[PDB]
Amino acid sequence: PNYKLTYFNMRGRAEIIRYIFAYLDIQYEDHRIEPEIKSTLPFGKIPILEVDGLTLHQSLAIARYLTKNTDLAGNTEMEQCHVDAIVDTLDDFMSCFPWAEKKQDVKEQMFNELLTYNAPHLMQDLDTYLGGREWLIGNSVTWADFYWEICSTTLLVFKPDLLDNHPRLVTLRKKVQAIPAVANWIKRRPQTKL
Amino acid sequence: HPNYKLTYFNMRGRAEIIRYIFAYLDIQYEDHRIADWPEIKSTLPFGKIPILEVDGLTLHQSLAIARYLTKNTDLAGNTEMEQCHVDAIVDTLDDFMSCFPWAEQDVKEQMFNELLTYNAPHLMQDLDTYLGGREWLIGNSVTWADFYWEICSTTLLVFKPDLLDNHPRLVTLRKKVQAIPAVANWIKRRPQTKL
Ligand SMILES: O=C(NCCN1CCOCC1)c1ccc(-c2nccc3ccccc23)cc1
Ligand SMILES: O=C(NCCN1CCOCC1)c1ccc(-c2nccc3ccccc23)cc1
Ligand SMILES: N[C@@H](CCC(=O)N[C@@H](CS(=O)O)C(=O)NCC(=O)O)C(=O)O
Ligand SMILES: N[C@@H](CCC(=O)N[C@@H](CS(=O)O)C(=O)NCC(=O)O)C(=O)O
Ligand SMILES: [Mg+2]
Repeated sequence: PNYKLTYFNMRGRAEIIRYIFAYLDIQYEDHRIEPEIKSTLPFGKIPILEVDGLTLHQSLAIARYLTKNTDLAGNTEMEQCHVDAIVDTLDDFMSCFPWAEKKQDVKEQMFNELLTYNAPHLMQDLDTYLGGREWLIGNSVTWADFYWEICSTTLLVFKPDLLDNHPRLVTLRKKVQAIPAVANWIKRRPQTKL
Repeated sequence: HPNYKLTYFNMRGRAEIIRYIFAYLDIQYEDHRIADWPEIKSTLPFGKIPILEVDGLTLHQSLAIARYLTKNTDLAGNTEMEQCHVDAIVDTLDDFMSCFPWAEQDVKEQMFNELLTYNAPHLMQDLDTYLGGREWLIGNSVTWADFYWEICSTTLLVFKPDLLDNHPRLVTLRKKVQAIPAVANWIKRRPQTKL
């Protein structure tokens, strides 16, 4: 099928979809914008993915759709549940940040609270969850591992010492970044802050 | 057929979608409604509820759990594409409901008022538009997105009674969900809580 991804010029919520296309070697149009386009969207939000003239929305709904019946999905139905659960736990936390807050003091207080109080607890929980295992779910890479690497990359921009106590979580990031298709995308993609 | 123990507070909240699914599929489960929380919280991999214990193995994330329980059932969506549509509608609803500062007074009251007055009507319009005159939100039969629509809108109605005054078709969909026999049976029997 013809795939057209529409999002801002940034990694953000589209990047999980971009990793998935890269890994599965699926050609797509990576359409990066830039008030007018917002009025055309089903729920006024991006990313959207057009699939042969059908408009899909919700980054994780799309990500899950693209990984159905592929090696990035969980190998069992319970593994798929763990994959979904880890992704929503990550998405929940990232969604707490006031990305679009215009008041700079309010934004700084909230980012700081989340990074200094909430984030370390989540890192601890993820590290204990991973234990000594190779990937987050099962015996091979899933799109949960991709999403960990994507979210932690952005968190590290704001809190460089985030993973100083979690070398196993750093090792996982590096393993995702070492996957040939992912490594190639990381080196060729537009360099944006977020 | 596994042993299911659902752990949550004594309320509909985020556990209710799971309770609807168990009801519709006629699955026996322990509805564990919890002073007890500090101890229980300390045993959970991610410290949040709901969790679902499946033969003693702890699953978390209400929608991950709901999706798991609906796999290979008539609630999932009839194709891979419909399954995407179902997931997208559920996340759009969850996104909005998760904006509310449930655990935050004054600032809490202000944010509720803003969300309900300024944002909710926009979302209702978009949902009505998406429904597009059809009987159900995705495809030709009920999915767990319809269940979630009914659950989320029930709670929004507690705070904003006029939520659907401009959307008769959304009221009709709620009533259709509420009339599904297993759902109707659960609605009449469940503990009565505000939220
Ligand atoms: O900066 C973000 N959004 C504002 C977009 N803008 C475009 C340019 O002009 C106006 C501002 C933003 C959004 C999303 C995320 C993000 N990244 C990775 C993962 C995420 C997961 C959930 C929620 C947000 C996530 C990070 C930053
Ligand atoms: O009030 C809520 N949660 C705090 C419950 N408490 C624990 C300690 O005892 C008293 C207070 C709450 C949480 C969740 C929802 C909720 N309902 C339906 C759907 C929802 C979807 C997303 C997020 C929240 C949702 C509504 C209310
Ligand atoms: N859970 C959904 C949220 C999308 C979203 O809110 N996107 C932002 C843009 S950016 O913060 O990713 C959005 O659409 N904001 C409103 C706007 O910019 O008009 C998803 O993952 O697709
Ligand atoms: N996206 C997740 C959110 C779970 C959550 O934050 N749960 C709250 C309770 S609330 O639903 O009444 C929670 O467990 N908070 C931590 C606490 O209360 O200590 C889900 O849907 O399962
Ligand atoms: Mg979510």
